[PDB]
Formats: sequence, C-alpha cells, structure tokens
Amino acid sequence: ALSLTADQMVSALLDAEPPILYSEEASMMGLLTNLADRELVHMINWAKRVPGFVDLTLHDQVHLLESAWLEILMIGLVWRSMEHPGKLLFAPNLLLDRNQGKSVEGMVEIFDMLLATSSRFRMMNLQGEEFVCLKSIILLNSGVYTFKSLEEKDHIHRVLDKITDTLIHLMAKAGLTLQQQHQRLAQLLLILSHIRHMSNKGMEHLYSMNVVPSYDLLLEMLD
Amino acid sequence: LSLTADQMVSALLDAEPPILYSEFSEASMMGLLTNLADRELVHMINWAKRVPGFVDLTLHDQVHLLESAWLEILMIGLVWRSMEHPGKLLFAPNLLLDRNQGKSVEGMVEIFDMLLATSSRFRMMNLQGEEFVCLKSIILLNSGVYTFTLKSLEEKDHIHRVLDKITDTLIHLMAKAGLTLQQQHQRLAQLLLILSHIRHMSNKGMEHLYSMKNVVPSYDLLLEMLDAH
Ligand SMILES: CCN1CC(Oc2ccc([C@@H]3c4ccc(O)cc4CC4(CC4)N3C(=O)c3ccccc3)cc2)C1
Ligand SMILES: CCN1CC(Oc2ccc([C@@H]3c4ccc(O)cc4CC4(CC4)N3C(=O)c3ccccc3)cc2)C1
Repeated sequence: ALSLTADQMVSALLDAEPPILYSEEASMMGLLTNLADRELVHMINWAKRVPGFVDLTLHDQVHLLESAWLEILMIGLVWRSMEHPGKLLFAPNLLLDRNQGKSVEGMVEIFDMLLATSSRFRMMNLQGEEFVCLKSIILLNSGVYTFKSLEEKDHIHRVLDKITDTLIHLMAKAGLTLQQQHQRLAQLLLILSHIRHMSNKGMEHLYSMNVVPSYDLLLEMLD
Repeated sequence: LSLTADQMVSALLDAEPPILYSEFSEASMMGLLTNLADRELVHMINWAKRVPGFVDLTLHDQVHLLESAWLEILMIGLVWRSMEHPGKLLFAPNLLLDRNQGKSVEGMVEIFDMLLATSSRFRMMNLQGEEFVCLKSIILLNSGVYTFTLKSLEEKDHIHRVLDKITDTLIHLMAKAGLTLQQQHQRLAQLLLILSHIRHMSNKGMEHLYSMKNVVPSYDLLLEMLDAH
C-alpha cells in the first residue's frame, strides 16, 4: 500500500469509485433512507479498495466506517450536485431543490449547507482526482482520534500522508505554483471541517426522527 | 493582507489572550467552568478583533463568525493548556481535572476523552506555539464562512485571502524549521485535519451544554462586546 506512486494512488482511487444508484413528500424520507442503505453496501466495497484500508484490523475498519459513513454519503451527494446549482442530486431520478426540503422540520438547514458546499466545490473547480482523494481522507481520518492500536494509528497516518503527497502531485502537474499548491491543499481540507459539521447536524436530524448501521452489519458487509 | 509571514506570526502571538484562573467539589464544578468560560469569552472578543483581517468585516459577520467558532476556540485553548499534562485537562492553573472527575455529569467523560486525545495528538506532533495561534485564527475565519448579497461575496473573498495568508504563514514556519517541502505539505495536512476533530468535539460539546442548560452567548451580547464605542 505505501509503495504506490502518486499516479498509482489516483488510478486506484478512480477505479474504486462506487456506482451512482437510483431511487426506488411524506414518502420522501422513505426513498432517501432506502437509497442511503443501498449506497452503504457499495461504500463498503469502495473502502476495501482504498489503498492501506484492508491492512487494518477488521475491528478498526468497522470503526472507521462507523465514524465516516455519513460524511462520505454527503461529500458524494455534494459532488453529484456540483453542476446543478440550487439543487441536490440524490439520484439521477431524484433531483430536489431547496423548496422541497422545507416539508421536514430541521431539514432545509442541512439542505442549505449541502448546497453551499456544492457551490464551494463549483467555484474551486474541484477535479475528480481531488474528490476521490478527499473522500479517502474522510474514511481514514474521521475515526482516528477515537480509537497494536499505536501501529494502526501510525499506519493510518502513513496512508493519510501519501494522499497528501498525491494531492500535491496532482496540483503540481496541473501547473499550480508551490504557493498555490499549499493554498489549495489547505482550502480543500478546511472544507472537510464543514463536512464533519454537516454530518454532525445531519446525524442530529436523523436522530430527531435504525439511524446508524450496526457494527455487525458493517462487519458482515466487509466479508 | 499586506503582512509578511513573520508579521502575521508576531501579530497573532501579541493578540494571545491571558490565561485565566478559576474563582473542591464536583457539585460546584459546572459553576466554576461556566464562570471561567464567560470570562474567557470577553478576552476572546479582544483577541478576535486583533486577528488580521477580522475587523475589516461587518460587525454582523464578525458576530456570526464568533457564534460559530467560540466553543471551538475555547476547546483548542484548553487542549493547548493541557498539552504538557498527559491525561489531564488544565481549565485553569488552579483547576486541573482528570478523567475520573469528569464522570459526575452524564455525557461529560466522552467529550473529555475527546479533549484528552487531541491533547495527546498535539504532543505527538510537538505542536509549536506559532503553529497553535495560526490554527486558532483559521478556526475563527473558517467555521462560519460556509453559513453566511454582494457584501457577503466580498466578505468571503476577503476571508479566503486572509486564510491564504495564514496557510503561507504555516508553511513559512515549517520551512524556517528545516522541514522539506514534502514534510511541509504533510504537516500542513496533519494540522488542518485536527480542525475536523475539533469541530466534531465542539459539536457534541454544544449538544452536552444544551443537555444541561444561557447555554450560548447571545447575538446581542456578542454584538455589544464587538461593537465598541
Ligand atoms: C442505517 C442508515 N440508514 C439510516 C439511513 O440514514 C439516512 C437517511 C437519509 C439520508 C439522505 C441521503 C441519502 C443518500 C445520499 O447519497 C445522501 C443523503 C444525504 C442526507 C443528509 C444525510 N439525506 C437526507 O435525506 C437529508 C436530510 C436533511 C437535509 C438534507 C438531506 C442519509 C442517511 C441510512
Ligand atoms: C453563555 C456561555 N456560557 C459559557 C457557556 O457554558 C460553558 C460551560 C463550561 C464550559 C467548559 C470549558 C470552560 C472553559 C474553557 O477554556 C474550556 C471549556 C471546555 C468545555 C467543553 C466546553 N467545558 C466543560 O465544562 C466540559 C463539558 C464536557 C466535557 C468536557 C468539558 C464552556 C462553556 C455558556
């Protein structure tokens, strides 16, 4: 895992991308819940293809997915919605705007944060290569502060360090100056703080109404 | 936005608020911590108004940024004060608590466990003071910028330019310390990913404060201290 080149890390992450799933006012939360449940399975198979992930124990793989899964669903939604300003593309047959999110209490606040994240992506001209790097960072970093355990944390940080090398490489070969490379790297990672914030408020909203996937479910999906 | 990296560091170190003291029983613990945080918030306002570029914003946006960031800023200051005291949080020099004293309140030890892990991460990275004040200023400018008109557009462009000047400042600090370009990028990323956990901590932290209940500084109170005459 730690021997891959920057170009090979990108190629591995791109090839590992999950498919875009389809949907099957009151029934809206039923559709969105069922869509997320089916996405999670493909998320598990994506995670196993993130270089270095399967080197961790099963127990540590599950905990990483427990802490990261909602963030990953969200950043994928934000990416899907990037070229659809003012709307969220949950699925190709489920394109919702801000108005349809007002039906549920506490819903449009998260809707607006997702819309603003997608606009932020738009005006940074986020590239697919960068997006898959960002998604893998969320997987490895979201649970690292909440765990042999020293070796696992060291391994996680080594892989996080190579993704950083990979993001700098993509920026460098795009023509960015060294100053622009540091600045863009920081800009992308500060967005990860807003995604974590979005995921926290999203979880609170979910709990205000089977909220999280169980440890046994995640473990079984890992196979 | 005209400062050099050294002038940025120098200004941020000069803006650093003082370390305050608590004014022992677990029953009075929340009263002491609440009073301490309330007094820290006054000095936080003064500190924020000295962070370069912050006063260029409208008072309205200044209030909004502090509304979104004040808990994060209190928490990172706590973690910084606790860095050299493993397994303990130094709320004040006369108020140093361990994990067993955080068990008295439901849901306290979980957030407490999170703060201890961040303190240990600061130790593991040998976080420097110059890096710490840069992180704190990034928290101020970044946490509320994604949740704000033409004025609003000009504000976010200015905030991102100041955030860019701080990123340059972090890199210059590591470059002066002999780290390679690779090590500079990697440490930059490691420091900024901690901000995700600090936002996470402040989020459960806000949940725990509402679970107890004057939970948050009000908009009018923040505006009053910011809007000086
Ligand atoms: C055991 C796990 N199951 C229990 C289920 O929890 C769910 C239930 C529903 C969602 C959807 C969903 C679906 C697919 C997607 O790609 C993304 C999302 C995004 C989002 C934010 C989270 N969501 C919403 O409706 C929403 C709410 C308020 C404001 C805006 C959007 C995700 C997870 C999953
Ligand atoms: C109106 C504004 N008021 C101020 C608000 O109330 C309070 C009351 C108390 C705290 C302390 C406090 C004080 C000083 C510090 O530097 C840091 C902190 C940190 C922390 C997490 C936040 N806190 C706790 O006790 C705690 C809780 C659960 C787990 C661990 C620690 C902050 C704010 C309401």
